[PDB]
Amino acid sequence: TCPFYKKIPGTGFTVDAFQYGVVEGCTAYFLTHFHSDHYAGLSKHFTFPVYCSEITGNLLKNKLHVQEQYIHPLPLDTECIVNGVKVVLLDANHCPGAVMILFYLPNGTVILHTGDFRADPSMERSLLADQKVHMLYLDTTYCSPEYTFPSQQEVIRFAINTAFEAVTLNPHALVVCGTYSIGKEKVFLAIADVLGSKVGMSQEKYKTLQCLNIPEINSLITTDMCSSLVHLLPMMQINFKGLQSHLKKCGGKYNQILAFRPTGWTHSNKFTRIADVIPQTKGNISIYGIPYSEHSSYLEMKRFVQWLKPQKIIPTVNVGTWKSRSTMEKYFREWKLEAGY
Ligand code: NI
Repeated sequence: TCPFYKKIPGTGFTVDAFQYGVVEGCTAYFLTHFHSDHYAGLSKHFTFPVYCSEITGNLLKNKLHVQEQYIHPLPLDTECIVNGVKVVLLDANHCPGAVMILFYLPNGTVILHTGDFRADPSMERSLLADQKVHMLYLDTTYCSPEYTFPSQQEVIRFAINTAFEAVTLNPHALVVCGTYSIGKEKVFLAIADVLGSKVGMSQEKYKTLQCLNIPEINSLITTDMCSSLVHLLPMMQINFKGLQSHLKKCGGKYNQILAFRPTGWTHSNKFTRIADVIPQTKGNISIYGIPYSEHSSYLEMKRFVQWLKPQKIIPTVNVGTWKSRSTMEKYFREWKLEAGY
């Protein structure tokens, strides 16, 4: 049964609620983004209207085979009427196709559902500038002050400079990057651009990327592994055993691997600056963990909420323990007392 924080009151709508069977009273199912914990339950046998971005709808049709007659893509930044209710989709600064949803309820209440997001000051100049929000359904993934990490731009600078130095020192080094979902494509795209290479990958991953409306993508990626010196592999293979095994398959073209694991936050962020990050090494294999986040830091989250000044917050992440719920409620009250709303 569908939990309360996935239902939008005063509407027939749910958000990211496909794993509960037929939800009583639901006339339209919204999907914020194509990540498995959020789409859990969708397939070619789904027969209710799904509302989403264009990129999410391309993934639903090609990867999950949802029939076309049930996919309702909406443009961004544009007032739309759905089942008698005004809605707007906004860019979430998460993975490709990820949105936040503004709902203008028939009684005058305004709700913002962030989906998953990485808050940014640019959101202060979206269509949010113009009006009051009563209720905020908030991605609270990193809602505690210990969660610090650098800007995506600083992380990419470190990656590009590391890869270029290594391959210039040894033209026979291969670069490998891990992945297990959409998101974080700038990591492997930026490294391949500095090296003058396309990115090589499986047919299954190439198919996924072809759904994402990335400009000039045909110029940037390939299934011909032999033509490429930046390879994508499943995240599970980014370990000394899996990398050794991969290097064997490359027919003596290469004699070294440099590999990247984009994670979110890790407790080494408590101590080490991005500039000082070092790899784990075994023989001719080095592995870097890089803190590339597609979720708000604590400070970015706090800035957004103190600007928006919502009357009520409903967290959508870390909701399963009393300790997590009490910690988040304490920070929401701090924020409200500090800013005066
Ligand atoms: Ni996500």
